[PDB]
Amino acid sequence: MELSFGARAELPRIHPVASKLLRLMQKKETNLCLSADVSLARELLQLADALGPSICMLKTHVDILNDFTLDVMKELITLAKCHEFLIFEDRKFADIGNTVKKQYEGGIFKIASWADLVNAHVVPGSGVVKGLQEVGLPLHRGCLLIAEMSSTGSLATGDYTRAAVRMAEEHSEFVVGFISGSRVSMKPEFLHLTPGVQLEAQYNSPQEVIGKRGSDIIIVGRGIISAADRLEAAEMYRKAAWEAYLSRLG
Amino acid sequence: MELSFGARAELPRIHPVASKLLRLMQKKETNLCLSADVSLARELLQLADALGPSICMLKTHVDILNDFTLDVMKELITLAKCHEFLIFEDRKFADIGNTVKKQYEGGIFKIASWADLVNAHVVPGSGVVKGLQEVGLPLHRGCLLIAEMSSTGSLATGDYTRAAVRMAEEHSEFVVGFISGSRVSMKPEFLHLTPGVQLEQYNSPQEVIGKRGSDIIIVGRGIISAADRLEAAEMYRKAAWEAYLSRLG
Ligand SMILES: Nc1ccn([C@@H]2O[C@H](COP(=O)(O)O)[C@@H](O)[C@H]2O)c(=O)n1
Ligand SMILES: Nc1ccn([C@@H]2O[C@H](COP(=O)(O)O)[C@@H](O)[C@H]2O)c(=O)n1
Repeated sequence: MELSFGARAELPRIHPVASKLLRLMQKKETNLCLSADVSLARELLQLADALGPSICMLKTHVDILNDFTLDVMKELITLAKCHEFLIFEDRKFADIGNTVKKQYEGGIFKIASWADLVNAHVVPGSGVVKGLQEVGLPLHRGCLLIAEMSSTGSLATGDYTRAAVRMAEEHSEFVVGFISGSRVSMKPEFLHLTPGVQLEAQYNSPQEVIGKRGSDIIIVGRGIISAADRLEAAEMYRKAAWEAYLSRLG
Repeated sequence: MELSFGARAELPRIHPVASKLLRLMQKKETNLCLSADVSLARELLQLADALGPSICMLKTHVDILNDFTLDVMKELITLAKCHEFLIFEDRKFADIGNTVKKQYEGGIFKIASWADLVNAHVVPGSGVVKGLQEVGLPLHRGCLLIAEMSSTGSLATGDYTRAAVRMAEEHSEFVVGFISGSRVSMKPEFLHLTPGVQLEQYNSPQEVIGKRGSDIIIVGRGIISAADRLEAAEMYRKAAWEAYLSRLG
């Protein structure tokens, strides 16, 4: 029952952020999330500008930017709007209660003011999502739950993954999908994003990740960022990921 | 076979940061960590100065400080040195590889430059600690592993906790203890810090330290939301300390 990204964006219970994301994916023929693992704002903004047309999402780590300012994120928003991609702050929230709300809304970074998407760990319980949602729902933001992990020694068991899915379903007004290695929910309203993606050779190809394992979006860092021609690199990954998606439809 | 903090500070295999902490705990008669959950630097520094003598450790969330600058952390270090407490940045690191290293060492906060201790989740595997250690070892820092959650719906099963302990042992050069609700390791070189503490899921200091074997209580609102924060801090210090004395025998 595979539906296109475009049709999934029209589902009755789709979250507005997921619908926005699915629509630009279909329009631009990209299911590539760029992991912009850089330490200087100038390089972040030049990557966002040049690769913006190739990507559906730019994943940031604002807490490694040596020259972070809110004006930097203002300029990033302008690029996200112009090129049509979402901003995903890969903050991996894990606290609960009023702390996690302030970590999302306040402090120096004011993440919720500029990030369309954030992610959260589910190990402490739904308290992480609940705290974030007290901020994010008012702001029409979305959250991704880290449901699986392939790093060596990961402790996310089958039960851990099931709990993450159930948490997503109970908080579907804020949770819009998962970080995982494969499809973990059969509900088409949720997005699946997968890191550990390589064309060349523990990582897997887009065909494996998007085609066989049913994920929606590939997260790619060094395979693009460390290349000389980052644009051609992004395009290689975009074409691979998109053609894996198309072959899944039939 | 229950040892004093002072005796544990001298154990052959003790980490230098743990030894420093255990020594000042014994000296000052405190096993209280203040959770300084405040959003302005003025309140942070006024609490650190006033409660410094009563605490072994000040737990910070630098990323909720609306007026963070490095000069604020310079003032905090000055107070930590003067009153003799460690700074524990409760960052709950969870990323791996070069990203965690930059999150610990770099960015705006430069955590490793001022935090004696940080904590880390173990769910992604040992990559979190390995990455932190590449920064933290050179800087003589220490790390705490979150071995038990203590929150509703926690997913940390028995096997998860055991894995956290095994990971701490394999990384004893950098990992100095655990965040947990009770003693998770019988090795006295490791420290146990327990959150969720109130005199009245909260547990009492006498339950946490006396019966559950933990070393340090982490207390936020029980102190910070009281009118007289200094008297509240002294109440928690004496409860936790007397609980620790009662188990030595
Ligand atoms: N097995 C993996 C591999 C990469 N990643 C993440 O994917 C992003 C991109 O990593 P690369 O530079 O390896 O492509 C990083 O945030 C990295 O931590 C992951 O979470 N799990
Ligand atoms: N049951 C609890 C209670 C508090 N805590 C921790 O204690 C801090 C808040 O403490 P207070 O409830 O004392 O204000 C947070 O860092 C939180 O993570 C916990 O981990 N589990």
